[PDB]
Amino acid sequence: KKLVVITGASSGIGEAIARRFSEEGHPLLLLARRVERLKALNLPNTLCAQVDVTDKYTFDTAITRAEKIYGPADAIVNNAGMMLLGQIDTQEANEWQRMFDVNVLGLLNGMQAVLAPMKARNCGTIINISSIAGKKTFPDHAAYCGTKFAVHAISENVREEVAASNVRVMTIAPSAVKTELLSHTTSQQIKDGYDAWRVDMGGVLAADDVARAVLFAYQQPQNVCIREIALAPTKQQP
Amino acid sequence: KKLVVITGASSGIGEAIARRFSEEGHPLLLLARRVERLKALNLPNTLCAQVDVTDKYTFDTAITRAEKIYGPADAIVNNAGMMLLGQIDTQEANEWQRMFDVNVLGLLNGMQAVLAPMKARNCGTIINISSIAGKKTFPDHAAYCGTKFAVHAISENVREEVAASNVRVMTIAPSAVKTELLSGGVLAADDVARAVLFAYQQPQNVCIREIALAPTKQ
Amino acid sequence: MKKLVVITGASSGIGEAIARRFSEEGHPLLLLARRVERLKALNLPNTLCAQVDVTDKYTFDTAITRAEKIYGPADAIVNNAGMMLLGQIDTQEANEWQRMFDVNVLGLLNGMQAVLAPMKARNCGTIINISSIAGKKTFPDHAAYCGTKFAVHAISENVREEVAASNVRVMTIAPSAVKTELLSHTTSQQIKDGYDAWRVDMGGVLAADDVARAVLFAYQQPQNVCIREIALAPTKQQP
Amino acid sequence: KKLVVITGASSGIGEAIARRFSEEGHPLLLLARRVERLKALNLPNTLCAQVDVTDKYTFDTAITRAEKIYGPADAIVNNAGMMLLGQIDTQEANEWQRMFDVNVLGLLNGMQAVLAPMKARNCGTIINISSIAGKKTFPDHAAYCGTKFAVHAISENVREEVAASNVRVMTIAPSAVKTELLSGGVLAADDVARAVLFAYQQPQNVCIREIALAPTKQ
Ligand SMILES: NC(=O)C1=CN([C@@H]2O[C@H](COP(=O)(O)OP(=O)(O)OC[C@H]3O[C@@H](n4cnc5c(N)ncnc54)[C@H](OP(=O)(O)O)[C@@H]3O)[C@@H](O)[C@H]2O)C=CC1
Ligand SMILES: NC(=O)C1=CN([C@@H]2O[C@H](COP(=O)(O)OP(=O)(O)OC[C@H]3O[C@@H](n4cnc5c(N)ncnc54)[C@H](OP(=O)(O)O)[C@@H]3O)[C@@H](O)[C@H]2O)C=CC1
Ligand SMILES: NC(=O)C1=CN([C@@H]2O[C@H](COP(=O)(O)OP(=O)(O)OC[C@H]3O[C@@H](n4cnc5c(N)ncnc54)[C@H](OP(=O)(O)O)[C@@H]3O)[C@@H](O)[C@H]2O)C=CC1
Ligand SMILES: NC(=O)C1=CN([C@@H]2O[C@H](COP(=O)(O)OP(=O)(O)OC[C@H]3O[C@@H](n4cnc5c(N)ncnc54)[C@H](OP(=O)(O)O)[C@@H]3O)[C@@H](O)[C@H]2O)C=CC1
Repeated sequence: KKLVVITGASSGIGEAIARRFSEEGHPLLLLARRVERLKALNLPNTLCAQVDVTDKYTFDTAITRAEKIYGPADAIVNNAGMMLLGQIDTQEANEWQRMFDVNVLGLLNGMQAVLAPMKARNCGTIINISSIAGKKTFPDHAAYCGTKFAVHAISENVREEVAASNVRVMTIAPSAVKTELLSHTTSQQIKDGYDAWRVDMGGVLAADDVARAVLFAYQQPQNVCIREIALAPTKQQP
Repeated sequence: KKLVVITGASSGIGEAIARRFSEEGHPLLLLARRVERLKALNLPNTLCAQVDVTDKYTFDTAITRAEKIYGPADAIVNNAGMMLLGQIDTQEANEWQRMFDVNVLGLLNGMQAVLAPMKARNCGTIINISSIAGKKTFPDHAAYCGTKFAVHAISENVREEVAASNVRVMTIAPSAVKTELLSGGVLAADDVARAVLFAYQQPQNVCIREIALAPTKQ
Repeated sequence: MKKLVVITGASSGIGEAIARRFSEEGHPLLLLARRVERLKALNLPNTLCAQVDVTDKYTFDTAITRAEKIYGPADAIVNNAGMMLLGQIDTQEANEWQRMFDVNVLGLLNGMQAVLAPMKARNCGTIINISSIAGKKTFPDHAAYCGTKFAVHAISENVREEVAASNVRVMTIAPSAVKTELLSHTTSQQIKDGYDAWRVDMGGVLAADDVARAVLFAYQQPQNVCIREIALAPTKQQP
Repeated sequence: KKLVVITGASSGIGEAIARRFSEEGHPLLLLARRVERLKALNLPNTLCAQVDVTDKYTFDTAITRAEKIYGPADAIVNNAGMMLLGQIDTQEANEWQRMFDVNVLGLLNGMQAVLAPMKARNCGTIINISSIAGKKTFPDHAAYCGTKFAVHAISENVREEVAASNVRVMTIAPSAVKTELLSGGVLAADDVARAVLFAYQQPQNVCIREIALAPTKQ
């Protein structure tokens, strides 16, 4: 079965997606900075590389040396990302830079790594992990919403342009998923408010709920393109 | 397994959805005006009624009658819809009236038929067939795009309002599906149906709010 | 003598305010509403008043023909007539959805069709549709009204693209929270009370004239400049 | 009248906005890299500073210096931006980096420069120049559309968060304006400038949240 590359596989949604794709029999390339946590997953058929997705050169290289083993990447899941919440009046400006670097430029690196080849052979699937925050706004999310709307726009724009080469581009837009994400935010008060929101919801999506949707989209015949799947706990409100 | 109601099941997308839900073992209420094509699907455990979704009384009664046989509907697929194309400057105005009546009002009727009881048991799934024309405009499609943008907004609004009752509201947005609507960048009706089923089959606490799908090409 | 402007829903609220501004600019007007006496009590110069229900297309069309005999071709129509019937979909009277879609959508489509072929032929004219930020965003108790207003947004954009080459303009004006008669038509006294407390709580709300100034500004741009959308709301508006 | 800060004022839209605000009697701070084009505008009561908007320190300092002279900024126009077109499969990645840095981070820098003081005053207006490319995708524009969609979201989000402080946040979305971007059917820069001025000049309690404009034709 065809190689699948997944960024940010070391926890959360990416870990869950790796498990499902492995279990379907795909050989994998998993990319994250915490490369030993990747190894501790113990998946069959399964190259782990220590890669920062904002390092285009290391990124592309890892990919090339994985395709020397498993053939052309038929899919990349651009999943690596971070959420640094804050108010624009006070938030540390370097938090904006880091988020846009991973959530947007990292993802663009991911797309460019595979897009030329996929177009040439008329096959392949780009799956970008956006968010319902790419669709609407949320308190303290200004810069993060910025990255996710950009991801939404980038995805739709590329999808239109590679349609004729029979390449698929997919946007997966989760909300409220139990992962490490919220823990990177700077303000303890924001994290507390967020955690109570999810508690009050009756809890929240499991990473695997996103993973099953990602795999379902991918497993459709090449000629069927699920452009978008948006998902959230049923009880999610404001 | 629980009753599922499907409007517009006499061809195309709604037929293909009926087939997938039936194969999965759900008893069905199939609603449409050509009841004889419904009968001809010859699906097991499937009630066929002649109902125009704009006729609220006949619609409600069909559902009540069906829930007596197989118990309360756990999903309704609002799929009945029609596409009348034209330029606003010349299009016959009754076409607008009829399209909004079927595509929007009919859909509202279906939602109101199940919403109160679903909220009361804290379970239920409403699945609305919108369109990629409910997210973007197209030449000749003005009034039709209108109905589908209406469906998107109504679905979003209602979803927010029933979330606290554990009731799911899902929008399915296909494009370029081979069906009777007009009457390899085309979709099979069954491409839509697998997505509708996949969404319904998630645990009750997981709501796939939207799936938009189209042929890779075109 | 400037060009004729047609305005629907001119008997109160936003439509009345829009009529005053256009009258002040020296446009002769045709004003259309069901309360034709309130129209007449506006006392505007160069102003034809006609008792028209915009869901009655034949009367609608006719009223327009009769005004163009006097003042020449309508250079603008403001499709402003509308109503907002708020409610929960599980309990709202279904006939409220029908009435609201008939005025807010079909009414407005009637208005567009009255002028569009002629405007396209002479390569001039402006269609101004009053949508709402509820045409962009959802709001508690607004399900059906949001439906009408998203439909208005979609219809406007679609028609705008199609008549672009004929140099006709189609504009969407999307207000929120304007002091008018609108909210008073809603059925539930509970909803009305909650809504009114919301507008009080934000510090009050737009004046009708705030919308009218934006409409006039968009229209007064040269014919080759198309302001496609203006969205506006009290500054202090939030959830 | 009150100080207005305008970024990207050395050509195109930003120049046209500067002229309209100056003619209306506002003292200005003009920021851009070609300081000598700024000086060459020769506008009354107008400070010209050489600032790259991505250079946060120089940006903030320029504003502080200007507010000593003419008082606190009542508006900032975040207009500095650049458009590097390409297909994602071949585009030089540094073009993405720099577009986002200028079009998004530059704009965030400008917002953070005035936000807290405006909140404290309960007055002020932030005006962000987006695009119809921030509402709509276009061939060859993927990364650029990305930046403008980001600008739309950021603007909407910040508007909701500062509304309670009586601070206005407005997005102007033009299309096809005759400028240097690209280095009928076409808008003059002054078409944008009149809309920007009209929005600012409404009473403080009236927030024109968005204006999208384009040539009627093409
Ligand atoms: N959780 C939620 O509620 C939602 C999440 N999302 C999106 O899901 C995606 C995954 O996040 P989630 O699993 O939730 O959060 P986690 O923090 O659990 O996972 C983030 C993943 O990205 C990796 N990563 C971060 N920075 C880099 C980098 N520079 N280079 C390579 N890898 C990096 C991390 O690995 P390592 O640090 O080892 O490099 C980790 O594997 C993100 O894009 C997030 O925005 C969208 C909507 C909702
Ligand atoms: N085909 C495509 O490419 C796309 C389709 N869609 C949507 O898919 C949905 C199904 O249409 P599609 O399968 O394409 O076209 P079809 O015409 O094949 O299906 C139409 C179904 O709707 C039923 N129907 C029509 N009017 C009524 C009514 N008044 N009361 C009850 N049932 C009615 C018809 O049955 P009967 O006449 O017997 O009553 C028929 O069963 C529609 O809502 C359509 O807008 C969305 C995007 C794309
Ligand atoms: N007020 C607000 O907060 C907002 C309003 N809007 C839109 O503004 C527009 C005007 O409403 P607004 O001024 O607020 O409310 P009002 O109720 O004050 O005005 C409604 C106008 O429409 C007329 N009208 C209603 N039905 C018909 C009909 N069937 N035929 C002809 N005319 C009709 C009414 O006149 P008569 O009964 O005499 O016929 C009245 O002049 C509406 O489309 C509304 O949706 C958008 C966003 C916000
Ligand atoms: N032109 C069009 O059709 C449309 C334009 N827009 C937006 O309008 C805004 C203005 O661009 P437009 O007038 O068209 O094009 P111009 O190139 O004429 O204007 C660009 C302005 O931005 C300044 N600028 C660029 N980079 C920086 C920087 N790093 N720091 C400070 N200033 C900078 C440039 O000055 P200098 O080099 O001296 O630093 C110049 O003054 C842009 O954000 C653009 O995206 C949106 C839709 C359509």
